Amino acid sequence: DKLKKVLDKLRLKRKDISEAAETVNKVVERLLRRMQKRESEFKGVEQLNTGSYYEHVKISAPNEFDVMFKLEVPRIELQEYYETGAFYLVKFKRINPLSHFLEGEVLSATKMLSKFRKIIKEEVKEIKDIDVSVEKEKPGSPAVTLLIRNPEEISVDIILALESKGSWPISTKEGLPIQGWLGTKVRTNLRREPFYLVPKNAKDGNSFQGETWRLSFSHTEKYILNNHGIEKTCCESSGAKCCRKECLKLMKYLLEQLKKEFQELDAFCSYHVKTAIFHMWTQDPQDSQWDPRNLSSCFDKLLAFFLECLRTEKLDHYFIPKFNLFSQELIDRKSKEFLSKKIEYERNNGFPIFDK
Amino acid sequence: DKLKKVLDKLRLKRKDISEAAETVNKVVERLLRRMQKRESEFKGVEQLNTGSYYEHVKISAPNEFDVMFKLEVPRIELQEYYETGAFYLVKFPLSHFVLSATKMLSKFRKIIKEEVKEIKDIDVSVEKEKPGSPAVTLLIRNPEEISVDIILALESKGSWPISTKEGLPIQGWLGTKVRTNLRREPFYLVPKNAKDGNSFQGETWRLSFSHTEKYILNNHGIEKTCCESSGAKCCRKECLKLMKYLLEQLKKEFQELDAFCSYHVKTAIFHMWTQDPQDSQWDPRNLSSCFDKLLAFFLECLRTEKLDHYFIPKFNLFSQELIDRKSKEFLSKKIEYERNNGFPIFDK
DNA sequence: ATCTGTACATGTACAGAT
DNA sequence: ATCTGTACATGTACAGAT
DNA sequence: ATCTGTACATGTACAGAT
DNA sequence: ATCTGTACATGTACAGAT
Ligand SMILES: Nc1ncnc2c1ncn2[C@@H]1O[C@H](COP(=O)(O)OP(=O)(O)OP(=O)(O)O)[C@@H](O)[C@H]1O
Ligand SMILES: Nc1ncnc2c1ncn2[C@@H]1O[C@H](COP(=O)(O)OP(=O)(O)OP(=O)(O)O)[C@@H](O)[C@H]1O
Ligand SMILES: [Mn+2]
Ligand SMILES: [Mn+2]
Ligand SMILES: [Mn+2]
Ligand SMILES: [Mn+2]
Ligand SMILES: [Zn+2]
Ligand SMILES: [Zn+2]
Repeated sequence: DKLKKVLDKLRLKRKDISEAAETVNKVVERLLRRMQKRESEFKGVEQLNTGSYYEHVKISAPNEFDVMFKLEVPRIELQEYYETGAFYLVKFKRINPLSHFLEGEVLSATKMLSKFRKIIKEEVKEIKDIDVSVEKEKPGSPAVTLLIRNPEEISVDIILALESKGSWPISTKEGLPIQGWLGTKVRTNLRREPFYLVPKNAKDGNSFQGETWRLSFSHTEKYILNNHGIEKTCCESSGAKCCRKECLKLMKYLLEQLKKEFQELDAFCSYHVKTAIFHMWTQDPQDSQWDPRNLSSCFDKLLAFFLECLRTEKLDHYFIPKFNLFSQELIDRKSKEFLSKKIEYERNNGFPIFDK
Repeated sequence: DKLKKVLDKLRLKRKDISEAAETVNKVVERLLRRMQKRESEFKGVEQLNTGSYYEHVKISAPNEFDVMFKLEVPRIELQEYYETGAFYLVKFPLSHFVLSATKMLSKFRKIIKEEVKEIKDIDVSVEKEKPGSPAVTLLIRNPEEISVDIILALESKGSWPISTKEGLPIQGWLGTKVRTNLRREPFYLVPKNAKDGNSFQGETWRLSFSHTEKYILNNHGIEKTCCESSGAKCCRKECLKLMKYLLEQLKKEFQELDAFCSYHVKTAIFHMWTQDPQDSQWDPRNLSSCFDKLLAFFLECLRTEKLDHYFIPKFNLFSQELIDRKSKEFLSKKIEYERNNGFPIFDK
């Protein structure tokens, strides 16, 4: 009940969806068209809509959209970066529009993102009917973020991605453990889909900085979010409703509200909660462990699980098991203890941050 | 217990499967080769394996195989023939054939018979034509008898015909998403060439959904993991095997049952699977109850003379027009007898 | 004349609105 | 409950190119 | 336009364990 | 008797090479 009313506050309004999507699609369509001009290295690039808005778990307002501009790259050869499992160098053994980004067979990610960025910036400059500008580059982002003032503020991340149709890198062999939940045929079919590489684009001063790419499974996450049940009819017009997505929304909202107040939580991001709930859905595969009538305890058990991840410094990437998103290397112990105490506080005082 | 030991004798043998498949594959591949590489009206025909063997519900022996040679055709007007639902005339390479099914099947048939004449490493002949069958049937012996149906099919990529709009009622079982996607696949047309002497029979085709039925057979649970290595086994397929066996044994013994076929059993269990969607209603521990409710369902179909095509709901496979009342009363008696006496026919 | 990248045309699951 | 906008998968038309 | 290579589904067969 | 784990077998989707 208390959580039904939060979900009501979190629910997007069709009026807002409608106006936000009309502008967002106008801009994206025009950027996609510019990428296909004859002399553009990005000709043939294709659009893939991803992220919470297209998974139907975007909360509060429709003000942040994510879209991949993906470019098929055949004859690709990968070299894992330092056994990290998620980061790779991308080699061409064959010698191509991607000429100008090569560095002796090694494909520079920052060179290709820069040219991509400049093209977008020019196309945005020629837009005169909507108030849209290109956000200052953020280190660690693979995105070119548009800031739209459809009066209200809207963010669109244009994510540059390489598309490889070969089999997935062996670092994922043990990843995606959906056999007991969505099953082996789903897993086999999912792993026949392409995998994606986006720029790491850190400026950490480490070797190979501007040539490191990072695996992306947004496409696979979108499928899972929209086909999330062990029963084929879960949340369908002739099936039973589950509360899997509602739990994701509540958890997203807890992290959003806290991050809004506390800059101690800057290392945390919504993908951490998304990852945590993929493990909980794997742990509790049956749709009856996500009955809408048990939203309270379903939310509670996800918090307990997240808390255990924080305290034990262990949140395995769902697709790359050997990659710990909560290792010391990425997030301070003190950053994790701070969030634990804040989560424990909300959990045991009626979630006062939901009332803000 | 009794039903387990029957399923054990119905189970195909891994060696028998290997020897028959490599010979069937030899013949089918050579036939397929001739239809395009040699420039004929069917250049571009593609192979689709169908039916009980490829659905893994073949019983007793790997002695019968069904293959579609499907051919893509665009802008084919589907005029439904006098509300039958399943039968259509086809209008607008294939210049030499209204697209007459009889004229196109006969050339198809002629090509296969020439190729079979040129096969010298396998004992294989072409069965004499059966009016009413869309198949070119091959008889192989190595030395075991194997029969292969080569089914000519037209492939259309448009919306399914309107007579199917209420068909395939899987929404509460496999769901709306599975259904929407299945109906995005092509649909197929195969020859009807009866000798009933009725009106437009020569130029008619019949809808085929063997591709959809294969998917269902192999994606038959309400849970995505049913019958997978990390899910629970159900007994849906074993019930189909048991009802197929009961009919096959009854048909061998009674000529009165010549108008029944295994596709009747297949259709009835599709309705049962829809009536009883939950995998737990097909637990292996309830094999007996499950088989019995299928029997009772099949008997109610006979009693009401009503067995709708799973994809074409206005097409009654049990209409008087197709099976006499007495044939259905006869079958009701034989099934009721086997049922009420522990199935003596299963022990022979 | 035919070919074909682009974009319209069709259908419906999802979920907000009433 | 029904009505209804967006997203998206796949079929098809055709201005402009060959 | 054709065909092999790959991965893992669907099966059968059976020893050891329960 | 069933369950489990390994071996053995064929069928099928599709990437990539020719
Ligand atoms: N650190 C990351 N590692 C891997 N994939 C990520 C990461 N951050 C984001 N992604 C991918 O990019 C998508 C979009 O990122 P974003 O941060 O917008 O979150 P979201 O899932 O869309 O949710 P929200 O924007 O509502 O907070 C994610 O859904 C995920 O697929
Ligand atoms: N009357 C029919 N109407 C529609 N489709 C049919 C009909 N008869 C057969 N088929 C299709 O053709 C396939 C081959 O039919 P066939 O008679 O060989 O039986 P089967 O299902 O393969 O089983 P079995 O041969 O083991 O008895 C069927 O599985 C079905 O898809
Ligand atoms: Mn987002
Ligand atoms: Mn984003
Ligand atoms: Mn058959
Ligand atoms: Mn047959
Ligand atoms: Zn659900
Ligand atoms: Zn099953």
